Amino acid sequence: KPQLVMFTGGRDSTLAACYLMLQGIPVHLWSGNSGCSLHRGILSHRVEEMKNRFGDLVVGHTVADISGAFRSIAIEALEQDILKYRKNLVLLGEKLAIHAHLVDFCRRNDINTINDGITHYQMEFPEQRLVAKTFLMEMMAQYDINYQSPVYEFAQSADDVKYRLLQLGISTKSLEGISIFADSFSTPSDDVVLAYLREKAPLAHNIVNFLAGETL
Amino acid sequence: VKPQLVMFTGGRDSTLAACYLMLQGIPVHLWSGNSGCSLHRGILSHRVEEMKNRFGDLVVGHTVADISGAFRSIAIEALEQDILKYRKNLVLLGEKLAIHAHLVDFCRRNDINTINDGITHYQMEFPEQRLVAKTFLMEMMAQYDINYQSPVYEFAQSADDVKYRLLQLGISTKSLEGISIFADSFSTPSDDVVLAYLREKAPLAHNIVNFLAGETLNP
Amino acid sequence: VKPQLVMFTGGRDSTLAACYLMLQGIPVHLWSGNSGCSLHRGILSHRVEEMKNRFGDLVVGHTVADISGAFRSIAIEALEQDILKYRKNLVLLGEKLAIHAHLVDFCRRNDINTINDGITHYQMEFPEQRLVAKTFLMEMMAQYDINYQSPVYEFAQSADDVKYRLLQLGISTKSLEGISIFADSFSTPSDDVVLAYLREKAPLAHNIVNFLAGETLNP
Amino acid sequence: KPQLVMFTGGRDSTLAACYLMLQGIPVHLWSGNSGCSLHRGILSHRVEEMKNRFGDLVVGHTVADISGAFRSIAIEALEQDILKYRKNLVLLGEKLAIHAHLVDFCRRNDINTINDGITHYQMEFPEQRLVAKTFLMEMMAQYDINYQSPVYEFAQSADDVKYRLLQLGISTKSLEGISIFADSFSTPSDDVVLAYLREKAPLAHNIVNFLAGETL
Amino acid sequence: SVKPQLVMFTGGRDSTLAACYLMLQGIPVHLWSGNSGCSLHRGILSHRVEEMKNRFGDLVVGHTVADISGAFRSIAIEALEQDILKYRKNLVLLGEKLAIHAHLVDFCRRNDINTINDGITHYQMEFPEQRLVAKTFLMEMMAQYDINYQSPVYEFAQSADDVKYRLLQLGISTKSLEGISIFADSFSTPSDDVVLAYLREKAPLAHNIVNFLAGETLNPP
Amino acid sequence: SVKPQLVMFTGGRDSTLAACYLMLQGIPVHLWSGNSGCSLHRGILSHRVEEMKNRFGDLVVGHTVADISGAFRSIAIEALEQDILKYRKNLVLLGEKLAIHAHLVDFCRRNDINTINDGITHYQMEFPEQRLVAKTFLMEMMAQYDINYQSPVYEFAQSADDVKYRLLQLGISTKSLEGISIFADSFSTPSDDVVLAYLREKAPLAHNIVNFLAGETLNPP
Amino acid sequence: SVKPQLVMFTGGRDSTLAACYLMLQGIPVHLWSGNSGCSLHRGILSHRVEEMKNRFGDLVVGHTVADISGAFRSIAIEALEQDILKYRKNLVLLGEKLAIHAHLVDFCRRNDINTINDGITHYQMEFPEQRLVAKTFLMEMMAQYDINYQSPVYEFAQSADDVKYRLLQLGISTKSLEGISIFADSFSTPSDDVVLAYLREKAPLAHNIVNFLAGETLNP
Ligand SMILES: Nc1ncnc2c1ncn2[C@@H]1O[C@H](COP(=O)(O)OP(=O)(O)OP(=O)(O)O)[C@@H](O)[C@H]1O
Ligand SMILES: Nc1ncnc2c1ncn2[C@@H]1O[C@H](COP(=O)(O)OP(=O)(O)OP(=O)(O)O)[C@@H](O)[C@H]1O
Ligand SMILES: Nc1ncnc2c1ncn2[C@@H]1O[C@H](COP(=O)(O)OP(=O)(O)OP(=O)(O)O)[C@@H](O)[C@H]1O
Ligand SMILES: Nc1ncnc2c1ncn2[C@@H]1O[C@H](COP(=O)(O)OP(=O)(O)OP(=O)(O)O)[C@@H](O)[C@H]1O
Ligand SMILES: Nc1ncnc2c1ncn2[C@@H]1O[C@H](COP(=O)(O)OP(=O)(O)OP(=O)(O)O)[C@@H](O)[C@H]1O
Ligand SMILES: Nc1ncnc2c1ncn2[C@@H]1O[C@H](COP(=O)(O)OP(=O)(O)OP(=O)(O)O)[C@@H](O)[C@H]1O
Ligand SMILES: Nc1ncnc2c1ncn2[C@@H]1O[C@H](COP(=O)(O)OP(=O)(O)OP(=O)(O)O)[C@@H](O)[C@H]1O
Repeated sequence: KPQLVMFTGGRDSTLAACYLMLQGIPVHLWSGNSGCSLHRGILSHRVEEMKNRFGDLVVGHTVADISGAFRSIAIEALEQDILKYRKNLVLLGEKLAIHAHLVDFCRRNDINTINDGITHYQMEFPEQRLVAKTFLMEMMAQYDINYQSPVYEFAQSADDVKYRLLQLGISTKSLEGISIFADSFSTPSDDVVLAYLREKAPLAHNIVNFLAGETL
Repeated sequence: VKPQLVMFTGGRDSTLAACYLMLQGIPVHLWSGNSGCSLHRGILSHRVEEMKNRFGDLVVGHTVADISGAFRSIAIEALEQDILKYRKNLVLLGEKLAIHAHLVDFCRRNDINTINDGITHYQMEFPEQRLVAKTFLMEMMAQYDINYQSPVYEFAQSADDVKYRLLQLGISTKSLEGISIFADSFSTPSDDVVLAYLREKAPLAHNIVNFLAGETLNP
Repeated sequence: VKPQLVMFTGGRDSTLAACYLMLQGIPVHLWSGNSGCSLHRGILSHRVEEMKNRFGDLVVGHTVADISGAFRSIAIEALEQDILKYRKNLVLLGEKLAIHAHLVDFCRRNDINTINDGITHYQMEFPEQRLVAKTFLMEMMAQYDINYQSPVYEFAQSADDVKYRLLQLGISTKSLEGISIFADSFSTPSDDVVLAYLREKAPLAHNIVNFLAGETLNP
Repeated sequence: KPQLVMFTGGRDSTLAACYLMLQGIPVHLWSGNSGCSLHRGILSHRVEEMKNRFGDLVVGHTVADISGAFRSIAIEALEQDILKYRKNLVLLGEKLAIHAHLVDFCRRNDINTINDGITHYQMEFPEQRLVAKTFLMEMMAQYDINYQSPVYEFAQSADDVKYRLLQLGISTKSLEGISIFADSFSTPSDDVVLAYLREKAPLAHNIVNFLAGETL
Repeated sequence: SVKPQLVMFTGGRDSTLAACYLMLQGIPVHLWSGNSGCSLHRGILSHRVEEMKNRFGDLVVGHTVADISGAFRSIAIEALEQDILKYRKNLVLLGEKLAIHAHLVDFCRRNDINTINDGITHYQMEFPEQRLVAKTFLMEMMAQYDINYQSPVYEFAQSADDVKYRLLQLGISTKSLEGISIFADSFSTPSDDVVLAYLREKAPLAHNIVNFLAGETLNPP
Repeated sequence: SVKPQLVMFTGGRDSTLAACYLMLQGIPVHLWSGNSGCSLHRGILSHRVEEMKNRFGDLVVGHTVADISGAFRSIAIEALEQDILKYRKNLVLLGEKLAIHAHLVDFCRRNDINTINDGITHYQMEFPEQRLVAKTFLMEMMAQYDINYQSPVYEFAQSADDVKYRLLQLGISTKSLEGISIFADSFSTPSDDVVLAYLREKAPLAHNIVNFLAGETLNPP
Repeated sequence: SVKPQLVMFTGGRDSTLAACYLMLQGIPVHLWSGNSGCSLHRGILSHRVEEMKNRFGDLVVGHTVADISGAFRSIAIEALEQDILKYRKNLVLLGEKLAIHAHLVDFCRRNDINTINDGITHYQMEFPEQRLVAKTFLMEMMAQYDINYQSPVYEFAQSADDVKYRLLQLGISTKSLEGISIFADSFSTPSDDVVLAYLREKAPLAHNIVNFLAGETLNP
């Protein structure tokens, strides 16, 4: 019954968690700390709001250190990555790293649905494009994991997410940390997003294998 | 005996409705909707204590529900348009619709199928207390198999009637409620206008019911 | 160095205004007006703690003032009439007038004669942030020998400008404020209409100043 | 500097206290318990509201047992009083009793101004009429005491008092006990109000003398 | 072990002796005290209650202090002008007894009690509440709800000294340790005819209150 | 008793020895640690600090841990795409040092300190931050604000073993007990010319931040 | 579930990763640390241990710190002048490993453990104890007592950066959080032949100590 939600504290992943819980689906909130987030403290205010409105349906909050996988995939070869694609795709790497950790986490805790707060209105960002959602859906499916985005189609604008949150008696603010990498990049082409993901998939599967104790 | 809900503000009329039900041995879940624009509501919980004191276990509980979101959606978000159109400030009618939306969800999630309020004959000047609105919101709740009753409507010919019955229960005669900032911010609308507004906003309210039940995200 | 007041919501613009003053060694009394219709304001005090952490004694204090009464008097009591007349929902302009009334009384009672806000060029779409209203309320406060300054008005060409300066102070970039339920409940009024409204309500506001000073009870 | 306010917790005496404190005049709040008030507990909520908004300007709250003077003046000879005036004027008696106690209290605590919340809009009630205010002003003046009603002229309706209270961030409700004698009477003529006061003045001056240790 | 009965208990010598005499017989008592809203200096009651738990233990099954100010006002105070102009007498303290009896009907029904006892005394028949015309009226009233209203010290107490010395033999104080009504000494002696006409004029309001307290109606008499 | 100086202190062996050598001379030190927002596993720092209070007592006058994430981002991260495309090298950790120096100008001015010291070492000149072209540039920068920037172990530390064994003679651990930048091992060796062009391109932004922190302007560079 | 194995654990990156990789496979580990009496600044070990209990839970079945100063002195120090004059090389740190292995035989027998693991790495070597000739000698020694001696990260560690970054992926610190020996950096590279003659000269002492620890003899 319980499913995982990739939960940052921001409005989009909050609404995704909340909508699932409204349906009677318990959620394990999963927060990945990639090592470069500033002022993350406000997250726990958001978590309290949700335990207050949904009770037992919030089954868990995990904060996971994913700095090592993030660094391996996105930072270690930054000079090469940027010279090649002429774009700073660290935050796309970060999502790959998340997904790698979630494979291990799901296997080790008997979870086979994962959910995030990707939104149609934020397609400007690499990690939130159909080409990357499709790539990662396929990736997770290879390990029998269902990857859903329960607010993707509904969220045509930020105002859409804001007002439903408000109807749940939850705050409209994004109560998350910010990446230091925020606003450190221009928009990449779809083709480049997908070539990057495919360039880093080997590293990511490798890390999955490592975390499972299978290899290297 | 199966608990019923009382829409409870702390004022004398909803207090007496709760109390009369409990005198009959019917347990009550007191339900208070906070629409986000109430001033000085602290005194509510004094009233609740008086009632646990007088009736014990028959007060199964008190829920204070944040309905600011639905209230804003229905009554405030389009306030300019709403007022320019109907030439009357119907926010407090909207707020009742918002309450009703939340009560559908609340009743379904806590297995409650009778709701009661403190509507009174002596206060029919206000839209939420007029037959046309009461009948509308009564049909609305019937559509979800919820019975909406007004146990002190007929009896309360004046405020003094409610006051002195409360006094016979050893409870205070004062209205111990917060006040809407929107109180007395409006002139009297026609019945026809009350009903056109309710009908204009019903879609939004049913939609919110569906959202709260987790059946949709869309409008 | 003589303390000044900052009209402080918790949002990035008023935060940066406070912070810039304190960087200069000017102590600030943070002043927050609660008009009674704000949702989810708890996060304000997180922002205040960040600021005491970063600047210490230069934060002489934080006042959270209930201005629901003046707000209702000026903006809500006659909402039907106000909207039908000007064909625009100017409650949030009223709320600023209410703030200004209270600040006159507060400044006089705490020996403060400079007030500062976080008005920003990038947000002039909203009435309270337009030259015509700022100039009006600036004259208003001058009539009581109070200097009303906007220390980040010129600098803030975009939100990103304010965000990154805050970040350089080790403070969060988020707007950690409650939201008015009246936010985004209105279309854009003409300057002429903004000014006619302010002028229509000035009597009420000066009257309230006089009441708060204990000089009259009458209107 | 400090003056006394006859304070019940209701809107009228609250506003009177508050208006005086806005002027920088400290107030000693004085509450007379005449022995027949129901559900008086809510008074202390009102007192807290005022200490919160005005601080040191609230110099005192005295709750005084005036049941004995009340009984002596208003109740002891109720059968005669009612047969004579064909009106139940207990609550007028009660005010006389208050004033008697206040003479003693003022003398013993160096206070020479007293204030109440009498209002123009409530002239239907005996104790709140010019004929009784004038009678009691004269009575208090005989002991060098100034009796003022700072909200009398301003309060043309209840809405007038309500909205100024609200501008002070105080509640609009009357947070007082009710006399059991509430609504137990019809309206008396001015002539009857004044004849009653004059019939009971001897008893009241006598009680003043008793409280001062001068007599009987 | 016998079925508990209720005693209308003020703390005074008369209701104290009535309670005590019942407990001497092995009848447990639920002490019931009506606060009608106008009582001064009632704190001394609990000293008397302690004396009684000390002397009789578990036979004292309960002390209930009931706020009956609302029914009192309704019956006795609300229409005081009219009541006094009509009967030329101040019968509030008679009203107060009617109010008590109304509450006792509800209380008895809700706590499975069918005998009530008071400390009415022959020597105090000058007071309206303790006259046979009133006692008889209230016995009838309570009987209509299958309640037995007894006055176990009425016949015995020819003078105050009679009650005092029996109390003293139980190691209990002879004093009346009760609050005083503010209405004490506020009334002259009424005729029997007037006592009964008043009770009859107020019976509708009393039955009505009984019905309200039982949750049977909200409409007024 | 001598005027306290500041040491840029990470917990590693080099900045530890620089602090220690100053304190051996009777110079008190204010340890200053910049948290640039991207450091992993920094908890072990405070073990090193305790070793140093243990060994030198009151000469350790302070430890300040400063959040410099904002200036770091502004200088090094905000324009990372452009920066890397231009210099064909990842110079974030050089930016980070500029950011530190900007904050130290403000900190020195606000705490009456006019000597700053670091643990730059000859053996680590492969890193941009520890090259003479950068050291010289920053000495000039700090001198413009009457601040003396010294590197008291630069000349001595020909190898890591040199620093290790001196530490050991003070009864202090030889290990680097610092957090690691996530940017560790994320960069190849840049030319001196490129190091200096970067510092010169970012100097405007650094002086601008100094001015902001001093409360002199809010306008951007 | 799976049968616990022992890891020779110093707190350094290589033995930490060896422990961790075993636990990733679901194999519980008993961490075993030998204190030979001449280690400086070893306090930081217990920080590393806490990181691992945090990351793997019950899979960390114990940490044993054994005082092996007695056996160390017996084998490596007592006859230091003779040993050095003879082999013209300071092989104390080789002796130290022999002493470790002696204690591990006794420990394994007394706690029902039959696999021991270390953090030897292909990239490092250079050091006598990590040389094939000594590794093979000690594998033979422990085989004589039915003990399996494995090196689970020998191949898999490609460089030091490779061990660092795997540790980082587990949310563990990259640092070597171990003490240093005072005998560090105090030796001239010895020949293979000399390493093996020393081991063979000291094996009698080591087997003797095993027997003593088992309570089988007092004599030499
Ligand atoms: N650090 C993280 N840990 C867990 N899940 C994350 C993390 N970062 C992003 N996600 C998931 O991926 C989605 C992509 O969000 P992104 O980082 O683009 O910011 P966003 O769209 O503003 O999301 P949100 O409002 O939920 O923070 C999030 O909605 C969340 O479900
Ligand atoms: N915010 C609310 N929460 C819960 N119930 C409410 C609320 N507002 C109104 N109601 C219900 O609707 C009834 C009618 O309310 P209305 O404001 O029209 O009259 P009222 O005299 O103020 O009621 P009351 O005496 O109960 O305060 C109330 O008695 C109550 O049962
Ligand atoms: N309720 C209030 N209390 C105190 N000051 C206020 C309040 N509302 C507005 N102000 C002042 O007026 C300024 C302009 O407010 P406005 O709502 O127009 O913009 P804003 O972007 O929301 O401001 P902020 O970023 O400070 O929240 C604020 O920055 C603040 O200085
Ligand atoms: N028990 C009392 N103790 C002290 N002052 C009293 C008392 N009762 C009345 N007063 C004073 O006399 C005035 C007459 O008030 P009254 O009893 O007629 O009720 P009211 O007009 O509703 O007043 P309020 O709202 O202040 O209770 C009060 O405003 C107060 O100043
Ligand atoms: N408030 C009350 N609560 C309970 N019982 C009461 C109350 N008032 C009167 N009674 C009962 O009715 C009787 C009436 O007594 P009454 O008031 O005439 O004075 P009393 O005879 O002096 O009282 P007491 O019994 O205390 O000596 C009491 O003896 C008691 O049994
Ligand atoms: N975050 C920081 N806070 C304070 N000082 C710092 C910081 N980063 C570097 N420094 C200073 O600048 C020098 C640069 O050192 P670098 O980053 O090249 O690594 P390192 O030489 O291994 O560091 P360490 O001195 O810790 O051994 C440090 O020795 C220290 O004096
Ligand atoms: N005293 C000891 N106690 C326990 N195990 C030890 C001890 N000395 C060595 N080992 C084990 O045998 C290996 C021998 O390698 P050595 O300690 O000489 O260098 P290293 O590989 O750098 O050490 P580390 O694994 O601690 O980083 C260690 O890695 C560890 O697995």
